Amino acid sequence: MENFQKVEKIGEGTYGVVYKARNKLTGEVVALKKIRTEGVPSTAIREISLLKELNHPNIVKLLDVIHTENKLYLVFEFLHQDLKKFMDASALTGIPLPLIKSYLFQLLQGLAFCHSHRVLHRDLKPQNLLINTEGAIKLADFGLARRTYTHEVVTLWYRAPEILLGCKYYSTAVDIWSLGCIFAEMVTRRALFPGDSEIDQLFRIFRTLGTPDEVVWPGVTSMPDYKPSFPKWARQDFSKVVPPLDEDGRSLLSQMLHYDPNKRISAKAALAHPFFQDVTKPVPHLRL
Ligand SMILES: Cc1ccccc1C(=O)c1sc(Nc2ccc(S(N)(=O)=O)cc2)nc1N
Repeated sequence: MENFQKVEKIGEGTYGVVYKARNKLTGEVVALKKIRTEGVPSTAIREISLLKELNHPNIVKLLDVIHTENKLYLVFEFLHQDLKKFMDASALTGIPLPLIKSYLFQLLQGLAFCHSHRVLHRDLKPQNLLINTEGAIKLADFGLARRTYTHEVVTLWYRAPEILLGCKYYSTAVDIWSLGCIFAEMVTRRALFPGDSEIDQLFRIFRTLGTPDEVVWPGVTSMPDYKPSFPKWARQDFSKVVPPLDEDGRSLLSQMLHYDPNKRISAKAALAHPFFQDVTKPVPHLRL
């Protein structure tokens, strides 16, 4: 961008590269996502427009969308750290439960909002959850229905089982699943389902929650990628999953990880779960 002074590369997003940049005129500091191109979509244009109007305290603000010279630029409000870095920085001591609870609660408010506006994120993971010094956490890098590019590896750790099983239409339930996996990770300081391939991801989920069947997930054996040959693992005692999370937290997590997308708790209902009876908004200790 001629109007932007790149300060540094933040990373390789999911479609292109992300830079911390300064509006050479206004002096505003922003995150700039640069994408690709041989025609560009139109169905996406509508998706981008809605995302731009989708303003909420727990959703990173999309400031501008600039399509020029076969490149697409998305300008977002800048936040100083992502949750992946914060979790790594807190791995020795662990993120205090009140902060874990505050973050989960804020992310559920963000999801309740996008979901009520029929917007799905589709790819929640620690790297796309951004935090600030004021204790806020926000959803970033929403994925469209429509890895950066070459030499990359997509993280499958937070993928819902119905996606892995070939479901063609995602429901808002896929975001609840990803967030449940993130909640578990903040608590235990270890990824819940660290698969290195789609089948390894699926089988790690099965080994922990039990291989799904028609009793717990009606219709699962008729799904596109389901095979009768899948191994049959018994569900593991849940208390072994996220120690030492309290029963309120474990109850909420179990509801966020129900196999059946229709049984999985909604963001709205999760906000009313007993786990949040004592929620507060603590200040995180951020080293920037
Ligand atoms: C466009 C995009 C793609 C993927 C993920 C997020 C975004 C995004 O909107 C970002 S990224 C960021 N800053 C930041 C600062 C520091 C760190 S870090 N590793 O923790 O040093 C990470 C992110 N701010 C915004 N708005």
